[PDB]
Amino acid sequence: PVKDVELDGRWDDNCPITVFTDGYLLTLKNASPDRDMTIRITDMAKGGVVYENDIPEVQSAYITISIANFPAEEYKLEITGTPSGHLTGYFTKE
Repeated sequence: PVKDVELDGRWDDNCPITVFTDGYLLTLKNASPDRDMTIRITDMAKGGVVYENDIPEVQSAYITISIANFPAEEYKLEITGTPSGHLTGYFTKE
Protein backbone atom coordinates (compact mmCIF):
# COMPACT_ATOMS: atom_id res chain seq x y z
CA PRO A 1 0.00 0.00 0.00
CA VAL A 2 0.93 3.67 0.03
CA LYS A 3 3.01 4.99 2.92
CA ASP A 4 1.35 7.32 5.42
CA VAL A 5 3.24 10.52 6.25
CA GLU A 6 1.99 11.17 9.77
CA LEU A 7 1.24 14.81 10.55
CA ASP A 8 1.37 16.51 13.97
CA GLY A 9 0.23 19.99 14.90
CA ARG A 10 -2.84 22.12 15.11
CA TRP A 11 -5.38 22.78 12.36
CA ASP A 12 -8.22 24.64 14.10
CA ASP A 13 -11.83 25.06 12.97
CA ASN A 14 -10.15 14.04 12.73
CA CYS A 15 -7.62 16.34 11.02
CA PRO A 16 -8.77 17.08 7.46
CA ILE A 17 -5.23 17.01 6.02
CA THR A 18 -3.55 13.67 5.20
CA VAL A 19 -0.42 12.90 3.18
CA PHE A 20 0.96 9.67 1.62
CA THR A 21 3.78 8.68 -0.71
CA ASP A 22 3.40 6.08 -3.50
CA GLY A 23 6.81 5.53 -4.92
CA TYR A 24 8.19 9.05 -5.53
CA LEU A 25 4.92 10.94 -5.66
CA LEU A 26 3.69 12.61 -2.49
CA THR A 27 -0.08 13.25 -2.31
CA LEU A 28 -1.81 15.67 0.02
CA LYS A 29 -5.55 15.62 0.53
CA ASN A 30 -7.64 18.12 2.44
CA ALA A 31 -11.18 16.95 3.27
CA SER A 32 -12.36 20.44 4.28
CA PRO A 33 -10.75 23.14 2.07
CA ASP A 34 -11.22 26.39 3.98
CA ARG A 35 -8.05 28.48 4.00
CA ASP A 36 -5.04 29.45 1.89
CA MET A 37 -2.16 27.03 2.48
CA THR A 38 1.60 26.86 2.14
CA ILE A 39 3.53 23.60 1.71
CA ARG A 40 7.28 23.66 2.44
CA ILE A 41 9.71 20.77 2.21
CA THR A 42 13.14 21.15 3.89
CA ASP A 43 16.15 18.77 3.78
CA MET A 44 17.38 17.64 7.20
CA ALA A 45 21.13 17.63 6.35
CA LYS A 46 21.48 21.35 5.57
CA GLY A 47 18.03 22.79 6.42
CA GLY A 48 17.53 23.90 2.79
CA VAL A 49 14.06 24.36 1.37
CA VAL A 50 13.70 22.22 -1.76
CA TYR A 51 10.01 22.99 -2.37
CA GLU A 52 7.65 25.79 -1.36
CA ASN A 53 4.20 26.41 -2.75
CA ASP A 54 1.50 28.93 -1.74
CA ILE A 55 -1.78 27.22 -2.53
CA PRO A 56 -5.01 29.22 -2.69
CA GLU A 57 -7.96 27.84 -0.72
CA VAL A 58 -9.82 26.91 -3.90
CA GLN A 59 -6.93 24.66 -4.99
CA SER A 60 -6.16 23.23 -1.52
CA ALA A 61 -8.19 19.98 -1.67
CA TYR A 62 -5.51 17.93 -3.47
CA ILE A 63 -1.84 18.45 -4.34
CA THR A 64 0.77 16.07 -5.74
CA ILE A 65 4.50 16.62 -5.37
CA SER A 66 7.19 14.62 -7.19
CA ILE A 67 10.03 13.78 -4.83
CA ALA A 68 11.81 11.76 -7.54
CA ASN A 69 14.58 14.33 -8.09
CA PHE A 70 15.19 15.22 -4.46
CA PRO A 71 18.45 13.80 -3.12
CA ALA A 72 18.28 10.69 -0.98
CA GLU A 73 17.79 12.26 2.45
CA GLU A 74 15.16 12.81 5.16
CA TYR A 75 12.85 15.76 4.62
CA LYS A 76 10.58 17.85 6.87
CA LEU A 77 7.15 18.53 5.45
CA GLU A 78 5.20 21.52 6.74
CA ILE A 79 1.69 22.54 5.82
CA THR A 80 0.63 25.92 7.13
CA GLY A 81 -2.68 27.73 6.90
CA THR A 82 -3.47 31.43 6.71
CA PRO A 83 -4.31 32.90 9.13
CA SER A 84 -3.64 29.73 11.20
CA GLY A 85 -2.83 26.04 11.01
CA HIS A 86 0.49 24.25 11.17
CA LEU A 87 1.16 20.58 10.56
CA THR A 88 4.52 18.87 10.32
CA GLY A 89 5.67 15.46 9.13
CA TYR A 90 8.82 13.76 7.99
CA PHE A 91 9.66 11.42 5.18
CA THR A 92 12.75 9.80 3.68
CA LYS A 93 13.58 9.70 -0.03
CA GLU A 94 15.54 6.56 -0.85
